[PDB]
Amino acid sequence: GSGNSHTTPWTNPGLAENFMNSFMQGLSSMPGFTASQLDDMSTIAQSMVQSIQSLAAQGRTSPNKLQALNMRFASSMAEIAASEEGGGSLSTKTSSIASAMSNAFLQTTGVVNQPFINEITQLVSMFAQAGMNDVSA
Repeated sequence: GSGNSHTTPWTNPGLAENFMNSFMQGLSSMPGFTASQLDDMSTIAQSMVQSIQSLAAQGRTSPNKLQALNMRFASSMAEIAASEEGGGSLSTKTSSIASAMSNAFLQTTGVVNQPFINEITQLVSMFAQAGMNDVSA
């Protein structure tokens, strides 16, 4: 009586677009960041969507593509979070992202994807540290 929903949020362009939409709506009220962080992140979030819009239109939304989206999505947010704005602490930042991610997926499809959030959060937190100092050249 519901959707299985156990898959990548990037599998459907409709889903991805709405995901980022709901994401920012919850993220904007999250502690740790600031409007400056949100602004940049929102724009980059669009680039994420644009890639999926293209994949679904070119008919190339294959698993191995989405695998790459996993890493880049996490690191894109990390680069921003690592800039230390607003609340500073990356701990608060990363925890906020995951809350918005799970909540946004909750509104888009109705189910929460657990594994995908676990991966992203650790990658964010990992890539962020390497973005605070210029070792990610």
